[PDB]
Amino acid sequence: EEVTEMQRLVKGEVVASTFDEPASRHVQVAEMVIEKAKRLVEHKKDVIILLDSITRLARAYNTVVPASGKVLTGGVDANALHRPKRFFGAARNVEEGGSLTIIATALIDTGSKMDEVIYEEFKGTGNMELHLSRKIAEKRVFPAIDYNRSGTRKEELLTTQEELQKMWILRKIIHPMGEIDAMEFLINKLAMTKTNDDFFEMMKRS
Amino acid sequence: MNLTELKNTPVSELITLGENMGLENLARMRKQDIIFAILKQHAKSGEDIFGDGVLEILQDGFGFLRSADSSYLAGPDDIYVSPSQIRRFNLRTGDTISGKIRPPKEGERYFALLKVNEVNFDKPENARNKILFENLTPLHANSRLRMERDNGSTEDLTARVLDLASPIGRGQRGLIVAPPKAGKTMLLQNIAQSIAYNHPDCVLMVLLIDERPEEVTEMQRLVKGEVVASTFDEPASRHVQVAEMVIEKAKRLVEHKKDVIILLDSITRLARAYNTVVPASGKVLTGGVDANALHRPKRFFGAARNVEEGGSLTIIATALIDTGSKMDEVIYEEFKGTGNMELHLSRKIAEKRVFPAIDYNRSGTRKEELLTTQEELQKMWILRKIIHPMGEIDAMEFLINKLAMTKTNDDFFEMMKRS
Amino acid sequence: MNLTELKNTPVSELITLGENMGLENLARMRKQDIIFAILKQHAKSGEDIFGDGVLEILQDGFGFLRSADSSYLAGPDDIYVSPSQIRRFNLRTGDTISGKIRPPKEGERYFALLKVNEVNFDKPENARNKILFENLTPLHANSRLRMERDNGSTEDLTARVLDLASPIGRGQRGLIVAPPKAGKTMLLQNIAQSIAYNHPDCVLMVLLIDERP
Ligand SMILES: Nc1ncnc2c1ncn2[C@@H]1O[C@H](COP(=O)(O)OP(=O)(O)O)[C@@H](O)[C@H]1O
Ligand SMILES: Nc1ncnc2c1ncn2[C@@H]1O[C@H](COP(=O)(O)OP(=O)(O)O)[C@@H](O)[C@H]1O
Ligand SMILES: [Mg+2]
Ligand SMILES: [Mg+2]
Repeated sequence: EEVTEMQRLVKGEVVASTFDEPASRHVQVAEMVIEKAKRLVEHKKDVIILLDSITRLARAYNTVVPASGKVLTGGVDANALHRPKRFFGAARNVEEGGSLTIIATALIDTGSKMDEVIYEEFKGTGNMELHLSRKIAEKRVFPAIDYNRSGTRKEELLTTQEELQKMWILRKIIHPMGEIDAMEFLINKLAMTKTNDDFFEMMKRS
Repeated sequence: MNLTELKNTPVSELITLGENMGLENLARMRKQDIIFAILKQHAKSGEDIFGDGVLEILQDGFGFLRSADSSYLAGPDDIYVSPSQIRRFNLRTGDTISGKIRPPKEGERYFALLKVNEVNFDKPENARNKILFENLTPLHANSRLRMERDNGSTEDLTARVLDLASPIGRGQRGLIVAPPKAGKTMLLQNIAQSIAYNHPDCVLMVLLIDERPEEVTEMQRLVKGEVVASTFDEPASRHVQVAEMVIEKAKRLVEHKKDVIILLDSITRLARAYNTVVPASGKVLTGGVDANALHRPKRFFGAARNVEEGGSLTIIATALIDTGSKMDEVIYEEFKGTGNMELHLSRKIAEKRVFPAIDYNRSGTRKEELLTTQEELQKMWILRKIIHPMGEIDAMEFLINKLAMTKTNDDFFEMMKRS
Repeated sequence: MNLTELKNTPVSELITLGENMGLENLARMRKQDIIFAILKQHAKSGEDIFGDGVLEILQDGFGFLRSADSSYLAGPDDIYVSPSQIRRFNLRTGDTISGKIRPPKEGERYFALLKVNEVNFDKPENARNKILFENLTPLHANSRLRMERDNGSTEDLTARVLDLASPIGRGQRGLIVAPPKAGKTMLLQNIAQSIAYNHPDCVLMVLLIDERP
């Protein structure tokens, strides 16, 4: 059911693998997408991949890849995680032309030992971090985003000089307060502002 | 239909009103819950519901419309206003907002304001252009508030003595100093009656801090104006909240060229609440009162002034002395020369069963030339010339017999010149 | 254009001035905030903005230009001066600085001083060579400050009595001893009027501590 709504909503081609399909199918789909994405990049074209989820993808690679004699914590082989890292690490900005953007979701606090060890290997491998808080979600306040923990690296290039420094003062007043009420503070402030630009000038007012 | 009259109606009428609307089990609930239940049942009928209250902006951003009937106490019937209304309608704390309200939808427990059609008893558009109270230039009192009542019986001469002791005008910042059980509670009652009778136009507000529940009821039944109070059982955080609400409301009325009189009781008790709520800053003075703790009451007390542009704010407070507490006397030291009017009551006069127990020699007012006329002012000077030599205990007794035989203070003046 | 006259203008004129410039919701704000809002809107127009104030060097190193209108109270409209200006222009606390100011760039909430063209009502170069007050040799008062006013009415003889009681001269360090409610408040008023009238050249400063509004 999740696949059908994604196809009907996303304005682009969507591929998926149901749970009933074997593990060898999940790796095949992942390999096909990344290879197709790389070819488009070679033609000076921008391709964006919304991977979901990196934790589940590593499970498929662990099952299909035979054991090499070395077993880490949780039963994940070291060589097993090599393939997802290469797939995930393919995202880059090409100087010659084009780009490849990969966004993946990592599952934590799922109650499985195998899931948390995978997240450890993918901790500092991404230049952008977006952490969602469970306790914020249960408060029925959305989006449940941990503003203090979430962030991006080397954001000077993305934003302008004025816009970048406007975010710094915003983080200066969100850091002291708790993360549970930090999102609630932004929700009401963004509700009364039509655009983010109007939100910036409102913060400077007080 | 309107929330204003529902609170004024007694509980017995509310029970009868609720029963015919289909409600049950209302007698055992609080009055605030009855109002909420009645409004909820009437809300689903379809008829529009109005409301009124005093805005209280919280630190989060959203405010509430407290009611003076409940002494500005938070309750289920309080009207909730989103920050959007504060944006479109520039409003501050203490503003009076009256307008239509909507029933609370599921997921909220407070009524919401639909539209605003009356701000501070004025059109909302005009209220946005009112000058802030701080920007107003203070001035000395000019017009005197007469304290002598023609209908007043000769049994109580307190009103007449106040005129001879220390006249009061609009914007005055007088302070009352009196030991416990010196008759200060009913001293303000005589002032409240005189202000209500002689000057019905002036807005009279009575503020009571840590007062007994029985004292509150008699003040409301006697004072011809809205009276707010906080009982001793209520926490310290409630006492400061009531004081902040009154002063903010008073300032807004001043901005509309309106005269408001506040009878604070008592400044000593008010400073106790501020000392408790304000965290210690590392510096402790004598008696355990922090220096920053007393900053807030001084700003509240010092707000009394006469506005050159228009309107006035008169604050009269009672200071407790000789109460046996070290913390009480140090507070009075900070408020010694901060008032332009001094009214000292003597304990030894009170125990002699002679009232009003006013120390004429110590009591007085500063810059009384503007309040009184040229003839009246100099008539008081000769009176003080013959009261100063005699003792303060017999000074009041001298005035009591002299004022008893004179119908009005004017007749008393000519009698003194006779001898 | 210049911050000096904006503070002198009443609040009513400031509201009218702000409205025609496109500002809204100014009546409910403080006078200091109105000045900052008016300057900010005028700053982005492009016209140069001047300023004046009294330097207050903090312990950190940077100072501010307080205004006598606000009784030297810290406010959003105070002009911020970096320690570099104190280096190039040797300045101390209490110096009067008047010059062009720049709009505050984002990340700062205070106006900054562009250039200095008047220090202590004098050229900045000449102010650097002034001898320090401590190095000056004190002396007894020589020239007497007359207290009797010809225009003064006979109703108030306070000015005349002061001449007979104790004459005052330039550099005098007199002290007044008086119990409360002895008429000391208006006693200084007679002195202030006499000094302003008889000696308009002398700079008169009145300092009040813990006084009623
Ligand atoms: N003007 C007055 N005339 C007659 N009695 C007075 C007067 N003022 C005070 N009293 C006496 O004072 C008593 C009440 O004092 P109270 O106001 O409670 O003092 P406090 O407020 O300091 O406790 C009453 O019993 C009353 O007899
Ligand atoms: N030169 C004077 N002529 C007439 N009245 C005076 C004079 N000096 C003082 N007073 C009287 O003193 C009173 C004000 O005293 P004030 O200056 O407030 O004393 P303090 O400053 O010690 O409180 C006024 O009511 C005024 O009548
Ligand atoms: Mg009492
Ligand atoms: Mg004085």
